[PDB]
Parts: sequence; structure tokens; C-alpha cells
Amino acid sequence: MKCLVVGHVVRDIVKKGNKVLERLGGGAYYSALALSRFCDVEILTSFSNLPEEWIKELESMAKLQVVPSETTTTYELTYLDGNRRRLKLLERASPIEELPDGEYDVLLMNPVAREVPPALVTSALKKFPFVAVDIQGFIRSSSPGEIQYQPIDGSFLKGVKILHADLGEYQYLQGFSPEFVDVLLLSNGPEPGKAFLHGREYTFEPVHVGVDESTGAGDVFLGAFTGFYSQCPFVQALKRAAAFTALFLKNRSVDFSMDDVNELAMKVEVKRV
Ligand SMILES: Nc1ncnc2c1ncn2[C@@H]1O[C@H](COP(=O)(O)OP(=O)(O)CP(=O)(O)O)[C@@H](O)[C@H]1O
Ligand SMILES: O[C@H]1[C@H](O)[C@@H](O)[C@H](O)[C@@H](O)[C@H]1O
Ligand SMILES: [Mg+2]
Repeated sequence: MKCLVVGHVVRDIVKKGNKVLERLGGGAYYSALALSRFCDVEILTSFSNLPEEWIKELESMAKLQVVPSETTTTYELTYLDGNRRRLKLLERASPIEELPDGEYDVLLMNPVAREVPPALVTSALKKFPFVAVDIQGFIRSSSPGEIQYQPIDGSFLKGVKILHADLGEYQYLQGFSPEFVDVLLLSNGPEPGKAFLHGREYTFEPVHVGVDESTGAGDVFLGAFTGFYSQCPFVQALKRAAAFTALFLKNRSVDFSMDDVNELAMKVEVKRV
């Protein structure tokens, strides 16, 4: 199984109380990280400078296809509480305007700052047989500074197999209903989420875990779900995605056994409404 994940990798400047660190980030990184546990991954991205050790982490999990750039997408993430963060765009890498040809079983589009046009999703749906999308990088302004949401028309998503948005983001998706996609994952941090299978609503309860930051969890959840959904029934896939993302949150290396994911997946509550 061979997957292409599309989006900018990000230099995260992460601020948590009085502490400051830098770390690799981005939808494409975190979704690839999760999918690396299921198949061969290639990442189509753009960046200019990254730390040698970060290029090494990315290359140990995937093949990189990098659109040349003078700049690296850089986000300051100021976490007031564990899930609540202010996101500020400080710098942005190049647009991703061209897809590669190849035997890609799955394409997962996870931009973070408007680098993938909706036209490219349209092109992907024609060139490839299975498209997954996170909406986050389609509804943020690309303008410098504090992120602002701009609504978009959602008819271009018709044909997408799996779509993830959080509660707040979903409100910015207009002309949309869940049946446009095969699976709509509507998350809400540690709080109950929704999942829709051909429009049919379910609820799900994440397992409780105490985080100081949530960075990447929605990307991991989307990537993990995409992986399990290819090998499990819908409900089980959703449980295992949840457990996977719970484990990730306390083990960002994601080097835990898949057996550990399966045992904990059983304790995850899922109901057809
Ligand atoms: N505090 C927490 N405890 C346990 N699971 C959590 C969690 N926060 C997130 N998760 C899991 O990850 C999923 C996606 O998280 P979330 O809804 O926060 O993604 P997001 O894209 O909206 C923002 P972020 O990537 O910063 O988390 C949740 O549905 C849940 O299963
Ligand atoms: O590292 C992160 C993470 O990948 C988020 O899911 C994304 O929305 C942010 O912009 C990025 O800084
Ligand atoms: Mg997200």
C-alpha cells in the first residue's frame, strides 16, 4: 500500500506558560506519521531551511518531494490550556500546484495555510482513486499573523472518501452536507466527537488523557483512521483511530505496538445516533 500526503511541514514555535520550544509540525508530518504505521508514505511538501535532525526524522518515515522555496512555513502556537492555542503564521513556504504521477493507493491532502488550492483537490480526485482531506488548511487565510477563518464552498469535496474537521472549523464549510463524503470525522478535542458513514451519524468518546499540548492530534487521528478503515469495519476503525491518537499524545514517536492500540480501542465508546 502506497500513500501520498500533501501539505507543508512546519517549524512550530511552541509556547506553554513560560516554556518555549521548537519542533517539527504540520498536517502532512503528523498524518504521514500515523500512516507510516500502515503503508509506505511519500510526502509532497515545501520548505526551505529545516534542522538536519528534522530532515532525518521525516526521511526515516517517508520519501520527501519538496517544492523548492525560499521560506519555511512557521507557526507560533501559544497554548493557553491543553487544547486551546493561539496560532500565528510567521512565514509561509511555496504553493503546491502540481501532483506527481504514480501508483498511489491513497492521497491525503492536509495543508495548513492555503498552500493547496481547492483546484488541486479537484485534480487529485481525477488523477487518483482514493482522496482523504483535512479541511483546516483550506479555511485559514494565508495572510501573515493571527489566523482568520474564511468560509469556503464545499461542493469541491464531493467524491472525497474521508474528511476531518473539528467543530469550530466545520462551521466555515458552506454548501456542504455529510453525505458528500463517505466518512466525515467531526472531532472536538477531549470532548465527544461525531462521525458520519454515508451521512449516518455516530458519536464517539475519546479516552481521557492529560495533555499540556494537543499539537497534531487531529492530523494523527485522520491518518490513523485512513489506515484502519482499509483493514477494519467502520466502527472498529473509529475506535482504533481514537486509541491510536490517545497513545500518540503521550508518545509522539508513535513507536507503540499496534496490539496496544487494539486493546485500548475496545474501551472507546461509539454509538449510532
Ligand atoms: N485531550 C485529549 N485526550 C484524549 N484524546 C484526544 C485529546 N485531544 C484530542 N484527542 C483525540 O484526537 C482527536 C482529534 O483532536 P482534535 O479534535 O483536537 O483535532 P484538531 O484538528 O481539531 C486540533 P489539534 O490537532 O490541535 O488537536 C479527538 O477526536 C480525540 O480522539
Ligand atoms: O504542527 C501543527 C499541526 O500539524 C496542526 O494540526 C496544524 O493545524 C498547525 O498549523 C501546525 O502548526
Ligand atoms: Mg486540525
